[PDB]
Amino acid sequence: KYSIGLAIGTNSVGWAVITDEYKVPSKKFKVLGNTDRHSIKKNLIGALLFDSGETAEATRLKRTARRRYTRRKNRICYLQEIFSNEMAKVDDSFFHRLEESFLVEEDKKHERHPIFGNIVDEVAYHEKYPTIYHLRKKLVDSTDKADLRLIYLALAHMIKFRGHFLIEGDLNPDNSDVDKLFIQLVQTYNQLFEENPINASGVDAKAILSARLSKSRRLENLIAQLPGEKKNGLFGNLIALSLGLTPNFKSNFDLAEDTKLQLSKDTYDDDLDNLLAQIGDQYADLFLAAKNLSDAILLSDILRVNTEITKAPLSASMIKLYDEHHQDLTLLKALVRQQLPEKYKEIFFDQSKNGYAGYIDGGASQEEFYKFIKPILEKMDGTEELLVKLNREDLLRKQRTFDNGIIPHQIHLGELHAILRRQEDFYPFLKDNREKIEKILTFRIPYYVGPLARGNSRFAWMTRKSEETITPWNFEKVVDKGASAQSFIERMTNFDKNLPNEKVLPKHSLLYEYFTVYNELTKVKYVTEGMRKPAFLSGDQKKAIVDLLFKTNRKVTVKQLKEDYFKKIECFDSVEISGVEDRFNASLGTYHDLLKIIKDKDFLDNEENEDILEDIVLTLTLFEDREMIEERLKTYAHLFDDKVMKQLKRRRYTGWGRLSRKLINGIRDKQSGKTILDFLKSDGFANRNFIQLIHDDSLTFKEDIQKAQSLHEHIANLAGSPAIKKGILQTVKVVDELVKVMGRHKPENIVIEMARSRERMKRIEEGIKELGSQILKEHPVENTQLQNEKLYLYYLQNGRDMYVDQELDINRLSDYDVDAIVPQSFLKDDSIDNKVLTRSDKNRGKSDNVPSEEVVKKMKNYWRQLLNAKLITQRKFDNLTKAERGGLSELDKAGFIKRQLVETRQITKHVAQILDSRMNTKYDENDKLIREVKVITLKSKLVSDFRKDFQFYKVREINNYHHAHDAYLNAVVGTALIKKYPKLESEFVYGKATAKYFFYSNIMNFFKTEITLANGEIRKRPLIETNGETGEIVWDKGRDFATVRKVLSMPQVNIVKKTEVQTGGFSKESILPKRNSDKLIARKKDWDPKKYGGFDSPTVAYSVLVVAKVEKGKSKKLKSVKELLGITIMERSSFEKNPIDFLEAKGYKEVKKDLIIKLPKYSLFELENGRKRMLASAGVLQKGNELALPSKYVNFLYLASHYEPEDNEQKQLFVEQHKHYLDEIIEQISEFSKRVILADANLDKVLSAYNKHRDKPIREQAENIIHLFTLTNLGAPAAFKYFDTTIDRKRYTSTKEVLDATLIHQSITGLYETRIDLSQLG
RNA sequence: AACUCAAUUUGUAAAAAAGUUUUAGAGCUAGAAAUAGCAAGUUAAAAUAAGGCUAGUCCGUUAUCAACUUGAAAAAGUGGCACCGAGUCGGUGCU
DNA sequence: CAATAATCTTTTTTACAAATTGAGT
DNA sequence: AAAGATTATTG
Repeated sequence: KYSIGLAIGTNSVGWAVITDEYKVPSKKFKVLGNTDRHSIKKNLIGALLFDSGETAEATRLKRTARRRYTRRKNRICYLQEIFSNEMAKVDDSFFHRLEESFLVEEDKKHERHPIFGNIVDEVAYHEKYPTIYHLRKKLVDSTDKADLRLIYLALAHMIKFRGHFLIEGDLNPDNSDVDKLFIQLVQTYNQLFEENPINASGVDAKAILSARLSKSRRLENLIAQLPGEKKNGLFGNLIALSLGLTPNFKSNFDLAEDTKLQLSKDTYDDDLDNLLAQIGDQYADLFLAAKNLSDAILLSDILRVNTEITKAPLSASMIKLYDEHHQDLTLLKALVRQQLPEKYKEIFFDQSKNGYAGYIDGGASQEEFYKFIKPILEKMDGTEELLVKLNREDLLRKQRTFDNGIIPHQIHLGELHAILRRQEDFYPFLKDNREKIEKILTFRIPYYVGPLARGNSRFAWMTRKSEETITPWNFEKVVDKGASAQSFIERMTNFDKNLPNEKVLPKHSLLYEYFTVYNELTKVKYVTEGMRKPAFLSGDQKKAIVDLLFKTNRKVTVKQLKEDYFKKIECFDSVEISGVEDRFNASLGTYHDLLKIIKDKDFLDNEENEDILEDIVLTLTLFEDREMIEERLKTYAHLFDDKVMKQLKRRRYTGWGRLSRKLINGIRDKQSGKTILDFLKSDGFANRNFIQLIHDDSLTFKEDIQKAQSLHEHIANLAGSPAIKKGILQTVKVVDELVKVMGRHKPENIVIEMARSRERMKRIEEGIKELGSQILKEHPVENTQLQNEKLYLYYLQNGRDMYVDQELDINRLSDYDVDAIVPQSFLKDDSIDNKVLTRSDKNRGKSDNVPSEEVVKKMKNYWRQLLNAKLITQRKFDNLTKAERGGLSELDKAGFIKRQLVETRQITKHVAQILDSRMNTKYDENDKLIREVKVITLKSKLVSDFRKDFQFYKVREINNYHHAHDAYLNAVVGTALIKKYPKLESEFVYGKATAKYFFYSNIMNFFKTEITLANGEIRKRPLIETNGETGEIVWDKGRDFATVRKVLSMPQVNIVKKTEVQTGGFSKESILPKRNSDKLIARKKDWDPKKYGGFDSPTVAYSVLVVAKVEKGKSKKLKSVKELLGITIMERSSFEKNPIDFLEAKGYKEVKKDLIIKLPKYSLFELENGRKRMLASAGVLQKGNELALPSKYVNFLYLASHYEPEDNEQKQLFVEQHKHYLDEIIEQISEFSKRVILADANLDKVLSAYNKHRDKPIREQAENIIHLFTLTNLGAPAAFKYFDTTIDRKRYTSTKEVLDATLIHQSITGLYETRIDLSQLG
């Protein structure tokens, strides 16, 4: 009889077998292979280590981007096919030259100048048009005919890099003068309000509305110049619209619901129509003048510089940039010549430095260029004008930059359209394809249709209603964007868990809301004078109340139910009502929504149209796109008014319920033949409801529901990080093997335990603008300094105290406290959602509770402001303010300390279910579950407190045994807990308030000998703990603390690192320039890396043992070899397909095919003196040994480093009394290193660095001695520091030695082993 | 088990802007030559996992993997127990 | 051969679905 | 976002 302990983690799984005396058994295990060893002894304890499981994210981003690349390529193909025939008459090789532009002249089949084909013309082109934008501008303004070649380039440039689709609608090319168009908004507005004009005299519109400021502040700055206007008044909200904000016009015109408008959304034109249909079209001209301002404000926000008008402002601006670059460089060159000759070569030549040379030809970012040039600019005169251009980031600008991410596609569309309109008179095929070409640029596959696949994509869902090849032009006529738009969502939505083949209804299904109202009503009871008993509402009464009350009001009150049904219908002068207090919770909200819209109660109440209304709601919840909703609702265009349809297309429902239609109003009761909703409408006098009906043995629902319905598959479908899903799956396989080790005798118990800058800035950055604090202007910042908690708080708090209405000085953060909102004595939560930065932690109030009612009544206003800006969370806000809602009650405080010991977590309970269902599988007579194995769950607090309480301290850095020790202690503490308190199986096994406080507080006291409670008392419970009901002995504090002490010291713990084939990217992604080296990899088959460059450093999927011959010398005489060869990820399938041919294509002859050994990463070899090594690749090794340090040096290292009860004399006694343990440890390390590590040069450094610091304090030495275990740790060599002496790593940069050693094939527990001696091969 | 709100984690789709790499933007004067002085520099094309077959405006980096036997695969099957002891596991006895 | 040092693809937006946890009901 | 394998250059 035995029990298994398990410690489940991201990178590890620890396990242990124990018996009823808490002892770890041992066994001798068969050993297989070709050695003489046929048996070996091992302890049934151990751990399993493995690299983290990765999420699918990076994999997805890479695939998403591949599609993007493929589609940009086709955009050009489309455009090249159009020019094809007509381009052939001008240049039968032009497109061929563009393709071949990458190849070197040695490999070019056509002339080497791509555009024209000679050199005199080509050199002349770049002089007239130094940039592609010079050509774009010219092809916009000029009226002369143009070379067909030059038309293509500009057009393809706009199509290749087409800009974003974040703004909807057209842009007007004329709307460009912000000053002019602003006066026209004012003039338009004053035409409407002649009584209260706006005087825009002397208001610099272009200055304020086109400044490089936030659009919020630009609004504020504008309004500031208009005495009279409110920021949220009509003109303010119109300027808000113009500036790209999203204002709300409800107060403006006194209207019902919020009517927000944003010019950039797909809905503005519909949402403006709905507002004009509410205030009158006398405002039509007013909202147009704002739209025209939005266009001109957008431009100024796009261009770094302003240009005298052109139909090509984007290009014209970059010409102004290149032009500005040329004159400022011409200036700076001659400027450095005449003031700093000792630098000109470092600045304009040395690509290794961050001057202008590294700026252009080197790899210097614009920021690095400015960070280098800025001091040099200050040192010289005639400069001040250029440092302005520097700090505005307009100094020597390139045109293709990171900033261009904001150019919307419309801008590129305008130029493309203009060019087409100039040259279509000369070139007829341009005229006929003007819309075709325009569609290549604007067309965008909708996110809801997805990959345009044809049945060979696990990612695609789209349906085709034709079958021809989809193009940007036939898209709407070949793709059923609508059916696929519905698939898009139905793939991901859930099914009814009661009927797992049925889709769940929308959250706003009328059937659902009916179902809810009745399920609430059927349990309402009434009595009054003359009734023996309370009474349910009969069928006739409920139906009456739903028609009478719920189908006229959205919320039905208890007042109405008494007065409008009971009094007016039932004559009941008075009545008492139970089953609903205050008001009903359910509502027919969707019914009232549609009634307020289509305005036909007969059409709503007639059950004939039930399916129509439900399809309307489905459409409104199944879709988000404007166009998609309209196309699906026009099915009801012959049924509803046009004004009705228009307001229908705007309503939107979000949400999906958990029940299906067939469930609520579909399945019957055979017997009675009525549905669940039928039952809810009338159920005799019983008046059952939903929960009682699905569980009612009297009624056939229960039978039919459980009449519905792999392992790794079952684990992949859990919710949780893929890292934990990896550990979980190995956890199960470990159990599955331990049972085989124990003779297929299932255990008694299984104890499981599961381990628990850029983002910070924008949180701050967003928060400060909602409050408009100048606080950053006052106190500048940096993204990397924000991982100092105190500093990060100072900004989240806006530099003000959380508990007193004073502010905080930034310079005295070390004196300010960081206080737990809920005290750590209840729940540990050292995160920002539970901490504040205050001048004194005493100003919260009593330390034993949440912030004082006083403090809330003083600070709630500020806290609310802090939440409005999203600088605290709602979680944080509720905790800050709980005082005014009762504070932490004495029973609440009991829940927090209970939660410290009972695993709440769902994922962990899913783990318990899988094991419990894998073990317990036999059933009994009455069809109940026979529980042979009890699965216990615990939180890490139990064992980690157990360690500290009983001198079993864990030091992680020493080795990996601690994962295995944690699993052992978990089996111990877990089975013992169920031993002493079997009544606690409810909270720990799968299947007056101060009582619960002191109980879970003194949960583990029965381990201790003498208990000291803080109320002044000694209470020594006896030497043997034993159950009250049960007679079974539980815990002999004499034997069993030594039984534990002995296990934790066993020097043999099965440490296994999971062997894994490496997958993922072929190599480092960096594209390196041409060198002469066999290590470069071609980017394309015909692209010689010696000529074109390529990739580098490929990831080895697995190494393989090659025992063959290779031609040696010029005589081609074969020389036997036993090498290890690395099979690249990219190389893998070619090798796997025909290994022998693969190996011969590398120069291997007479390959012994039978001896080819696949050696994945971390494959284990043991050599002399028990020295073990692991494969890191075909020519790198890892350390394979664990250092079995004796426990007494561990606890000493733990205590001598943790120099921070009165029982600490009993702990600090031990360090100074045992200061000799240092020199013992250093050689415990040394004796080990000289045996297995073999890092002679670095071992000296350790000895010479320990000896030098022996004078230092006992604590400084203990800590730094813990660093040294890095030299001895299993795995890959790493650097480490002693004091401040850095010791670089000794790496094992050859694999030759392992080929004559012993390969150790390891079971998941390590207990089963196959040992192969590799010197027996060859 | 319900509801509301909010955060978190996971999974999918559609987009944009960079970065890199080869080529094209005739470098000129001197000097036999290396070397020197000058002039320029901002742009473009193309590739962006090699590639694959199923040929799509699709797919190609997640999950899963000791050994041996059997399987297309998923996966199944394969290894005696007690005591004493403990530097990575030894030793002793039993069928 | 061993020591030593250098390198490592990045940023941004829209749309949706699911658990899951934590605080209010 | 480091880890740690690959690459190259130097003792």
